[PDB]
Amino acid sequence: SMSVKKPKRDDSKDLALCSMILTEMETHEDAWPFLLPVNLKLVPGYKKVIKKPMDFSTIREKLSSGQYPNLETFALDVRLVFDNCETFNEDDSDIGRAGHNMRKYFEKKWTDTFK
Repeated sequence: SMSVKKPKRDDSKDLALCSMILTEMETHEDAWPFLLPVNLKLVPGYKKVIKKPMDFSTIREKLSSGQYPNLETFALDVRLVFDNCETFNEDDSDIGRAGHNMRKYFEKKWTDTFK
């Protein structure tokens, strides 16, 4: 509260470390559904159904331009990529499986790096 602060957790490396994680996600073999924004002209249903599209390229641009205020807003966008994928894709499809795999991969790197 006012003039009463918990000890300062060092956040000075968060930007670099989120960039590293994102590089690892970008280079994973199962990243291909997620690298670029879904083409809303070419994929029926996507525009109306997925209220907040997100993709790795869009997160990389946001990261690079100071549009994440802290590491939690970065994690929220990453998880949005996978939550969107689950909303639109059956579990038993290549893309549906890709998304489960990538989410698992991310969440381990996240825990190992920060928790």
